[PDB]
Amino acid sequence: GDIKIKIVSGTASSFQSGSNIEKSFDGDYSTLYHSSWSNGASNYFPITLTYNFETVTDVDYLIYHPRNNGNNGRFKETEIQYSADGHTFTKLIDKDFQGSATAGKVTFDQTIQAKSFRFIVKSGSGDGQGFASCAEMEFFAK
Ligand SMILES: OC[C@H]1O[C@@H](O)[C@H](O)[C@@H](O)[C@H]1O
Ligand SMILES: [Ca+2]
Repeated sequence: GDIKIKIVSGTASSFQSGSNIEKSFDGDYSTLYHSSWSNGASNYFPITLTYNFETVTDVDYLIYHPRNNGNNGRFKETEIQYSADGHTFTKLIDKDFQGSATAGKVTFDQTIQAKSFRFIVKSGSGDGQGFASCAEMEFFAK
């Protein structure tokens, strides 16, 4: 009986053309958001991803779906934040997705009323210093 919240827009501080953030909320687990392939800068990380709902919405957990094919951009250390208004963000948790190739769920112990969620990706798997990529990001209310 859980409701999947509709993501209507988003932003990414780094993306490769054709793999911008909306590719992580198109309902397709094969299509990826992916950070820029030019990953040589010293200040390439962190990479900040923001997901926006239409209105402030109750949220009880989220699921990050990494790419299942290829090792570029599976999230490692992240800071997860939320915003009640879409502008001001509050830290929720530091979550290590561990470069896992499988979905990672984060469950809150209090419902969050959020207009937006934000991921500050401090590290991610892959070639060189790594990347950030996401097949789908999903938010749910019980
Ligand atoms: O250079 C980065 C790119 O590397 C490719 O091998 C891969 O197919 C892309 O998804 C992207 O990760
Ligand atoms: Ca997708």
